[PDB]
Amino acid sequence: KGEELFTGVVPILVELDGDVNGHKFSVSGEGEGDATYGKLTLKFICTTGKLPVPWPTLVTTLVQCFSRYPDHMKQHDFFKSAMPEGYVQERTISFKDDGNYKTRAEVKFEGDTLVNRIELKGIDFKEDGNILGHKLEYNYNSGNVYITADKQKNGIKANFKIRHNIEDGSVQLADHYQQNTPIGDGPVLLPDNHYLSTQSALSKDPNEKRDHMVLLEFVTAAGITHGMDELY
Ligand SMILES: [Mg+2]
Repeated sequence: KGEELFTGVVPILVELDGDVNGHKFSVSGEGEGDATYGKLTLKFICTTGKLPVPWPTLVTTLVQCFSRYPDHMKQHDFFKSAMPEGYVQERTISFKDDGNYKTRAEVKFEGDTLVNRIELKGIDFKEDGNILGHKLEYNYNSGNVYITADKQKNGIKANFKIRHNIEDGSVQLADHYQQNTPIGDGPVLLPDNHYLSTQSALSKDPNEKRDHMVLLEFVTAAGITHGMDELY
């Protein structure tokens, strides 16, 4: 099954093409994931020049198959179950009092590398709002991603809120609506309601002159009832 592909360190490639309000840009990322520890280490580079939106607003778009699912809830890991053929991941990201991103990605193996290929379209952003005015801090909050089954499309949906810190002490909300559907025809795991608990750390490469983001993340699945407390 697909979970077998994730028992070790897996190389990752991420490629994004974006248009936000007519600002065209591309990001390329490289690194690896080790789902055993729910761990991602990636460096992203804007290959077209300066990124026209803040790096933190792209973190959710830029591989949920690297979540650590505890053994007792392994039967709820849709993401690995769709591999290697992969899945389509679509989102609408609604920035409160501002514009929205619509994203379409395909996440799949290309040989033994896990690839996330994404098209991002941003519209109706305010020229000097928090996004296009670059008023968001270079940091990121921990949070939960709530997953539910979508049996009609043999997939999942997710609903969650990202809170981006604004440089003035306030918060820019980014409401996320997500739908994933397998690319292949084999059976997948359709989960009970549960969530992914995330933590993310953003940094810079001291030797890198291009516009870039270094990202370290841990993601753990939770929210499924077990009775293992009785064992002890
Ligand atoms: Mg603050």
